[PDB]
Amino acid sequence: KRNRVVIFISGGGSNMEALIRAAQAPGFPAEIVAVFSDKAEAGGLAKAEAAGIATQVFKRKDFASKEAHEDAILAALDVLKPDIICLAGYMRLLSGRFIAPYEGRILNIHPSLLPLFPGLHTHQRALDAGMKLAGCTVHLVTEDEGPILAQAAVPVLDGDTAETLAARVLKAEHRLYPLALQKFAAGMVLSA
Amino acid sequence: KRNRVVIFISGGGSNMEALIRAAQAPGFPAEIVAVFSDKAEAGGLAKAEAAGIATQVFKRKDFASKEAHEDAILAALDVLKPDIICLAGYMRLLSGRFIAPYEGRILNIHPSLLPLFPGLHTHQRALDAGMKLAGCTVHLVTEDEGPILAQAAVPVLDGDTAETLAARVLKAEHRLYPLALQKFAAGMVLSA
Ligand SMILES: [Cl-]
Ligand SMILES: [Cl-]
Repeated sequence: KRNRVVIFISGGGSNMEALIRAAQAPGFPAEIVAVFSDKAEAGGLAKAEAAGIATQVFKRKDFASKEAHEDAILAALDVLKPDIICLAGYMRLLSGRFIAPYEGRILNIHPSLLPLFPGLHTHQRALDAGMKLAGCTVHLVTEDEGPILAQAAVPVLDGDTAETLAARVLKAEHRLYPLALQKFAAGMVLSA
Repeated sequence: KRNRVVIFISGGGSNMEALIRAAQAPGFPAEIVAVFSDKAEAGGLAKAEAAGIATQVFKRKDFASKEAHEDAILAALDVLKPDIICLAGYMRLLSGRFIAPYEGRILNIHPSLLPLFPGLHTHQRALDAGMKLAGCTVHLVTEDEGPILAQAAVPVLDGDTAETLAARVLKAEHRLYPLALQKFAAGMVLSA
C-alpha cells in the first residue's frame, strides 16, 4: 500500500505537478490523493484536475477566524486519511495546533540552502552575497524550521539574474521533491 | 608567461600540494614559485621541497612585532614578484596594510559554503544544522570576507561525522582551488 499524500498550493503548482508526475511511475511509494488550495485562482488546481486528482479550495475569507479555517481544512484532511502532507508554494503559516495531528508528516520545499535565506527573495539574496552555488531544501514543518530532509545545489553562472537563477533552482526542486518523498515514504558540483 | 604564485601554509599543506600538482600540467596558467610558512614544523614544506619549490619560513616569535613580521614577509614576496598569492591553511590574520600591495590578488580557501560558517568547526556546524550538502569556497581576501570566486558542494551522508565529512569536502577543495586559480589567472548535486 502506497503512502497517501495531500499537496497544498497557493499558486501555479510547478512543484505540485512534479510530485504528481513522479508518483505516476510504477513502484513509486506514494499516491497523490488530493491538492488543497487557499486560492481558487491558483493555476495548480486546473493542472491537478487534468491529471485526475481531487481538489479542494478553502478561502480564509470564508471563515470567521484563522482557527475556523484550519478546522475546516483538518476535517477535510481527515476524510482523505493522508499519511504525508506536502506544502508546495502554500502561502499561509500553519499553527502548532494544525501541525500536531500530522507531527513529523508535513514536508515543505524552500528555494534556498537552509539555514541560509529562510524567508523571501532567496535567489536575489544568493546573488547579493556573491555565492556561486544555490539550491533548494525539503524539510519537515514543526510545532520556523524543522529537520532538513534533502537538499540540492546548482551553479550560479556569471551574468545570472534572480529570474535566470530561479529557473535553474526550480529544475532542481522538481527533482528534489520527489526524491525526498520517495526516501520519506519508503558526487560534487563545482562552480567557478 | 604564466602567473607567478606564492602559496602560504601553516600545516600539512594538502591544498598546497593540490595547487602544485595542478600547476605541473602543460598550459596551466600559473606557476608555483614559492611556499611560505609561519611554522617550521608545517608538513607542507617537506612536500613543496620534494616537488622542487623554494620555501621560506618567517616565525612570528622572531620579530619584535606583528608589523615587523609582515614587513619581512612583504620584502621576501617582493623579490619573488608574485602575481597571485594563495592562502592554503595559513593561520594568521593579514592586516589591511599587508593586503594593500596585493589588493585583489590574494585568494583563500575556506571549508564551508560562505557566508555560512565563516570561522572554525565548519563540518561539525553543517551536521549540527542538519544540512544535506556542504562544501568549500575560494574567495578574495580584502582590506573578514572578500568577493567569492568559486564554490563546490558535496553531499552529507547519513551517518557522517565531522571527520568523514571533512575528508569528502577536502577532495572537493583539491579540485576547487586549481579551478579558481585557473579562472582567476587566465549540473546539480542532490542529497536525500
Ligand atoms: Cl528572488
Ligand atoms: Cl569540524
